[PDB]
Amino acid sequence: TGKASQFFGLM
Repeated sequence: TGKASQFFGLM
């Protein structure tokens, strides 16, 4: 789930 790290920055 490393690729889903940038998603956290969107929030």
